[PDB]
Amino acid sequence: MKVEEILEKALELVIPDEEEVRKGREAEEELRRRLDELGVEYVFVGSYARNTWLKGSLEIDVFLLFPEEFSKEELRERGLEIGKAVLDSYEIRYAEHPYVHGVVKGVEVDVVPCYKLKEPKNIKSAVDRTPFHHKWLEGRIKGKENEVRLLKGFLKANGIYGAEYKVRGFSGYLCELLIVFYGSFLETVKNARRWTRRTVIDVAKGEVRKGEEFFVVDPVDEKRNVAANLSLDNLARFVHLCREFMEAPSLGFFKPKHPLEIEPERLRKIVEERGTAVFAVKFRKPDIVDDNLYPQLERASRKIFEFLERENFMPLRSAFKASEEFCYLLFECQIKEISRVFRRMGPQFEDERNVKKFLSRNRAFRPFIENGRWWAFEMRKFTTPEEGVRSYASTHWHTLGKNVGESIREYFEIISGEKLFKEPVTAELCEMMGVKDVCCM
Amino acid sequence: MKVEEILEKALELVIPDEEEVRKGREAEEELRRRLDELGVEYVFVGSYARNTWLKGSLEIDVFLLFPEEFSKEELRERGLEIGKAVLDSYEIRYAEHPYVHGVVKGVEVDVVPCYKLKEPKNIKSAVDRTPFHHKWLEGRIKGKENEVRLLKGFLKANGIYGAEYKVRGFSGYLCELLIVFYGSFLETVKNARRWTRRTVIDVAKGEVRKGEEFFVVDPVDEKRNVAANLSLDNLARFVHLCREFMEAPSLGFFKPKHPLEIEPERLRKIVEERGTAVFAVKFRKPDIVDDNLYPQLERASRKIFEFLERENFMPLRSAFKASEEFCYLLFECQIKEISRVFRRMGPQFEDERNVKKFLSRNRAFRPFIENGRWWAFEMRKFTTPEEGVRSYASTHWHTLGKNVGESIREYFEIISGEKLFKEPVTAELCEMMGVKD
RNA sequence: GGAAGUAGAUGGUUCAAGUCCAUUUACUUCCACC
RNA sequence: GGAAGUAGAUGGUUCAAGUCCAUUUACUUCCACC
Ligand SMILES: Nc1ccn([C@@H]2O[C@H](COP(=O)(O)OP(=O)(O)OP(=O)(O)O)[C@@H](O)[C@H]2O)c(=O)n1
Ligand SMILES: Nc1ccn([C@@H]2O[C@H](COP(=O)(O)OP(=O)(O)OP(=O)(O)O)[C@@H](O)[C@H]2O)c(=O)n1
Ligand SMILES: [Ca+2]
Repeated sequence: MKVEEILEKALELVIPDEEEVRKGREAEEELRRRLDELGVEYVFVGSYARNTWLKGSLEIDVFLLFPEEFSKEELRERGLEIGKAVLDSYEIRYAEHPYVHGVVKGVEVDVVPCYKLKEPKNIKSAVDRTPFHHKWLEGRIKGKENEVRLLKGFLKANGIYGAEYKVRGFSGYLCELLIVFYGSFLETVKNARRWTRRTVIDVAKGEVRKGEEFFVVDPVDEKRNVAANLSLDNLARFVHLCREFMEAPSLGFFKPKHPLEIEPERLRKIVEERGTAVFAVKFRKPDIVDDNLYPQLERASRKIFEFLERENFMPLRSAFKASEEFCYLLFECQIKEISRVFRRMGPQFEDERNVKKFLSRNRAFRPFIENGRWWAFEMRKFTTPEEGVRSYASTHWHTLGKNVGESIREYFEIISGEKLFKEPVTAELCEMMGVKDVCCM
Repeated sequence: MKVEEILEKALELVIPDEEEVRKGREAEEELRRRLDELGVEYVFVGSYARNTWLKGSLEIDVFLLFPEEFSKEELRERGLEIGKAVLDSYEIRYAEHPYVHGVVKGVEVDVVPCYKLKEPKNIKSAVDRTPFHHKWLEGRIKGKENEVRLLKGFLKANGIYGAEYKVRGFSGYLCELLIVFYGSFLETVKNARRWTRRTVIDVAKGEVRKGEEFFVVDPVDEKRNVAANLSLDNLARFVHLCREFMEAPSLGFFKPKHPLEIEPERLRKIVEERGTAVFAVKFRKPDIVDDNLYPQLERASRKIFEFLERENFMPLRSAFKASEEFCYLLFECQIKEISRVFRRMGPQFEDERNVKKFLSRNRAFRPFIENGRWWAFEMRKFTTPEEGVRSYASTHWHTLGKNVGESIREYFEIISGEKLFKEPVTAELCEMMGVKD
């Protein structure tokens, strides 16, 4: 099991075969023919145009180049026009920057409008750097595509490929820069082993330095962090995987792992072994794009976790899942049930003015003195984390994300017990509690 | 009803009737006759020697003055022999300083050996300051020394009289000094409201300055605090009580409240409504004096209390009770049961060597990363506060006071729920939980 | 949409809030959907 | 007996202990038992 023999096998998992390549060549040809004939300035960009796309992930990126004088309104009207004009069938769905997603001869295509700039300074739209990224990489990546494909494959198999909010990992463009920076997959992995949260990679300068955060300097624009949306945790996982890969190299690192169907009965056993409170907030999925929905689920998850922690339910971890129709916020707490009384701190016996109004209150028990200050016994209006959340989410829905919070206003319920183990959340449940052997292929 | 109308009606319960005084005089004489028969220099000090004892607190303090020639060990043997051959029956039991306690013609007596000195500063034993104390008070407390007996009665009714550990309150002498410093109990009550914990009262200089701590400076030794054993919380209680009295006066402030007997059934009801975990540590009371016991019971109570908090059972309060044959450490926690799993913080991801060690320990569940560490799920040995204290007391008996600890070491049990309300701890549980009716 | 920051405001909880729970106006950034 | 203080010496827990849990030696000051 030699390292180089491992990577040679890995190639068969990440290099697309002849039939896929040809399928994309045939599509490419058709697209060009349609876009000429339309007049229209365009440019193929991204992994297709650089032959760095992953086996089974063929998708062509076309960028339409407009006069910078155009309004943003004019950009979308025209982008959508041409995109629609050029794709066999199509779909329009985006967060901020408009574009058309479609198919040309059975292959995924994205037609994206942008601005024909010269110098990626000042930037009129979010995506204006992409043509420049391509000019830059074009001649610096020839002969190193398979190398980029290994890294991509390695990341994806470990669930940290892509910088969208659903994954918060490594973009494809980031993979290319790393390969340009280190020369090979093997060199990257070897080096990544010693990246820190303060690591700055400046590709254009061929330099590694200490900064305020992890920062991969864009060759085309130095104020840009190519790794802006890679989370601290995903960086950590990557660094750790590299360490593990070099200790014990294996083809396992390039094969995806799938959730495994775990029976409700065994889940009941694990939860009662841990003796925790496990429950979810269930509600209708708001009909919005992933990049709007996921940060909103992140916020909702966080605020309720914070509520649980200030309310002394000792939350362990937290998870979320989105189905076609429902979303789920998963929670685990050390405390299944708290007492009803608690102590509220009072004023120091010194100043009477405050002590007077502190004792003026009607309570059931009778304040006392401890360490030179008054304290009182007060009652909770809930004693289980479920009851707690039910109070929280009914009362604070507006702080849980624009659309997520709105959906919770109109309907939510709290599921625990067997009722929760038959929901499609077992993968997230297992992940959350760190159940061993979960997890396969 | 009004200002000084109440003080009249109280003086009935503080000043002793003539026939209690008459029993005590016929006991005083008999004592002089026995001591002089033996020769022996003797000074009378304390409350009886100043006419400041409560109606029922009849005790006589006698001090034996030994020449300094006799050493610390010679002192006590002769002081004991004298005390034994001067009291009808006698009891010897003390914490550090030797004395005989006994009865003459049916009257409580204390015989305490000490030294005769010129100059108070630079003590030999411990009580040497006391004759000096008295000779500073003989001509200063003269007159309406009933302003003391009201102050005493006040503090006694409210559970904060004596300055011994069981109480941690106001010394008898501390009372007589304040009456000299302010002029009268009422005037003392007026001022005590303004007292902080920074208050320093200098009877000698008439100086109400603000030092680092509550310090009643002794007229006989300025290095020494007369209030040195009154606790912070006990001070708080008085300062408040005075405020409560000043505004709305009542004779109730001089009557001791009946200790309040609540039935087991009502207590269980209170506790179940409270939703807490209430349990006690019961063990055999070690055969020691109060002043060695109570601080140990406190220890003890505190160390287990801290165990409970660092163990996330969120304790509310604690208390303790001493009986004939048993002691009880009383606890109430907000958490009746905790989960088996908990999180353990590991290292930051960069620190590759310590990550290896951390990840190499066998656990039931896969560790995880969160904000750049490395955390692990671990399993607890216990899930209930009672379960928890059973362990801590078993392993940490030695940190729980010399004797209390030794006693816990050989045996204790944990009493909770139904079994507990049958033990003599209900008054303590009521005070603890602030039960009110 | 989400996140950071700067300058105001409002409700609630509390003996007690610039600070805890929320709401809101103006502005400067940044990220994703490529 | 308990508490405060100064100089050390350990053992345990932990990825890691001058920081958490305990133990010990010497010098010191305090408190109650009056
Ligand atoms: N977060 C992102 C997303 C995209 N891009 C730019 O957009 C191009 C196209 O991105 P995308 O289609 O999302 O993926 P690819 O880079 O083409 O690679 P792959 O499809 O294999 O993920 C990239 O090359 C890059 O220049 C970027 O800079 N940062
Ligand atoms: N903590 C104390 C208590 C007592 N004493 C000295 O011991 C004398 C007698 O105190 P004690 O007999 O213990 O109580 P009484 O002063 O007699 O008060 P009472 O009779 O109400 O109990 C006091 O006058 C005082 O000089 C002292 O200095 N330190
Ligand atoms: Ca693409």
